[PDB]
Amino acid sequence: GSMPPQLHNGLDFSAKVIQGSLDSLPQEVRKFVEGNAQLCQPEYIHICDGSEEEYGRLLAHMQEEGVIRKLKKYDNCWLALTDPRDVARIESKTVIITQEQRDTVPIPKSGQSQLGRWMSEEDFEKAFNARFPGCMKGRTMYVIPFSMGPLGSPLAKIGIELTDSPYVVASMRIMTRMGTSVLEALGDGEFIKCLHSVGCPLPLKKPLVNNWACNPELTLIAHLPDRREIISFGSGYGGNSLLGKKCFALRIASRLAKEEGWLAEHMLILGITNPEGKKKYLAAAFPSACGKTNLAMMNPTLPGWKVECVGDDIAWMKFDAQGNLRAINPENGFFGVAPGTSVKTNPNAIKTIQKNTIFTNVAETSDGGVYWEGIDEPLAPGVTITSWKNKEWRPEPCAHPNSRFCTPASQCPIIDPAWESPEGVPIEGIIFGGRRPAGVPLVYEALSWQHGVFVGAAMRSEAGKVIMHDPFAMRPFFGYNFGKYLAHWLSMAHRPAAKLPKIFHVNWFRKDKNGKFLWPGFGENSRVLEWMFGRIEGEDSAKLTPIGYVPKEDALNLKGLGDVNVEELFGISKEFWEKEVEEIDKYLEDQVNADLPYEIERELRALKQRISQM
Ligand SMILES: Nc1nc2c(ncn2[C@@H]2O[C@H](COP(=O)(O)OP(=O)(O)OP(=O)(O)O)[C@@H](O)[C@H]2O)c(=O)[nH]1
Ligand SMILES: O=C(O)c1ncccc1S
Ligand SMILES: [Mn+2]
Ligand SMILES: [Mn+2]
Ligand SMILES: [Mn+2]
Ligand code: NA
Repeated sequence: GSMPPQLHNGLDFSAKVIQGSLDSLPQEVRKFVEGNAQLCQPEYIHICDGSEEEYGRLLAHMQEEGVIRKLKKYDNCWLALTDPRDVARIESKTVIITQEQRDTVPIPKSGQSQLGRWMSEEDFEKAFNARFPGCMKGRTMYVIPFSMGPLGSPLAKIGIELTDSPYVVASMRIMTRMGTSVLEALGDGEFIKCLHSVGCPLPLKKPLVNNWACNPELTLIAHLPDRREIISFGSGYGGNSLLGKKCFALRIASRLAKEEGWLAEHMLILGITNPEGKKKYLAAAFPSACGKTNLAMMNPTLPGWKVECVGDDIAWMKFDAQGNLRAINPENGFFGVAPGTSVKTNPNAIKTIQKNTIFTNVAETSDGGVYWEGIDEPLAPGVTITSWKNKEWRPEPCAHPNSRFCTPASQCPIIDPAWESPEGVPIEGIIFGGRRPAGVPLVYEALSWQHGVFVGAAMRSEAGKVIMHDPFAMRPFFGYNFGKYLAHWLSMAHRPAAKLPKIFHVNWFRKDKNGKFLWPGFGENSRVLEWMFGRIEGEDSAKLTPIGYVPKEDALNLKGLGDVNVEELFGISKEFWEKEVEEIDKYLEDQVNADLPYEIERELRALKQRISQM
């Protein structure tokens, strides 16, 4: 862009650019960079090119400073340990700004909305002014041009993220497609403006904990969809600071999707091939901590079946002119929960993460390896453990429960051959599910599209234990009014040509009276996928129940599993389901209230009626 006029010398930041050129940026990109440089007052501006050289030297620099540590047991892997105050998404500090609250969340009948957190324009302006002015003093502002989705995909969207965090730059290189080719692709087109600061201008006003810059007290993750802006302050945790990951991927994108006729969802996408050489793509929405990444990367136990991964967390889906629901993974890597990852639960992740991977908040072994609860593999005698709190550790956990790996998707040994195809992959089934220790069978199939949207809406999951509502696995992620999101989903049925995928609901987590899992899960979930596959093909493998279709007796391949109690696992109790429908009723009435579509109320009535006839 052109240099700003000025009567002095404070508006043109060209002299502070240490990589790239403001003159070579598209005009609106310059305005965005320079405007926020004027506000935040960085010492330098670094326009990222996405090169390996850039990445390597950035990592070595963070290593110099003791912000990250190299994990010498592996190939170009690194470890970051955070301030324990900055370890996860903070829902109560995550907001969406719109002129009217109702555009962001439905106005609940009696209670406080659980479906979003609206902040008024006025309150945000005040919050912004109390945080950003001068916030990058002494620091580099990195400019990260990135694509969500394969570059030039009709489904891809571009952002520009400004950050003062080299951790964010590195992790964004993994999780998005970033650098100079994106700027060239963008040209004078539209982009999402993403502004991030850790909120710790130099000289530091407060002590740095574990060399991890953050400002917990002023942490605020804001989304301004009508301005195409994401503005995040105070947190370096990836869900808050890698603005592609959730802010763009789900919150802003779900609104774009609403406006433009597509869907942005908290879904893995996998391809599954059967022993007759037929392949189908499925998407699945489970809440956080409910096993999407395991499913997405599944190593199936059934001989002759293959699973390949398109993505593990976000799906952007659009019906094409032929009526196929075409999906892309708009991400470039996996940002996956480390604890519980083992050769038993996710052998393909174990494979993936030993090269070119950044770990955050896991334990470190004395030989430069990684450790966490549930890794389920022993250390040689001699090898010792430093916890994620940077203390010597022996059996508090050694790793934070939301510690994660950040790894390139291209390295997954079962990455799908079409995982970067710009036209996307055709989704033939959508799976919902969560943690239900009681009452909910292993798998059922919705009766219709409308029933299936109700099934998404009615999702609940265990957090004494609390069973929480998490509709579509989107509860913390809706970019706009959920009622209107339901209507948008329902509207897909009225597209002539649309080939509506079959909708299923699974429960890997049903327990017997002793608290033991009824179902072995993991690779054994391939048997559930086989049933779904056949159902999509039209097989006569279902029996009707009040909640939807379930597998016929003998329909599920249980060879290996005579130990498994199909009776308790597929049991449907009138008493449980009477209570279930009442809770769903109460929830939807309060939380969706005047914006609850007729079709969803109708499905509630119908389920009530079917249960009444038991
Ligand atoms: N019993 C059982 N537990 C499973 C299964 N699949 C995954 N899990 C559990 O799910 C948890 C791991 O899931 P996460 O990686 O936290 O889930 P996610 O959906 O990818 O979460 P986000 O990345 O936060 O969106 C661990 O507690 C696993 O043991 C299964 O088939 N059976
Ligand atoms: O909480 C989430 O679902 C999540 N998922 C993937 C990666 C990061 C986060 S914050
Ligand atoms: Mn997630
Ligand atoms: Mn995951
Ligand atoms: Mn309808
Ligand atoms: Na640290």
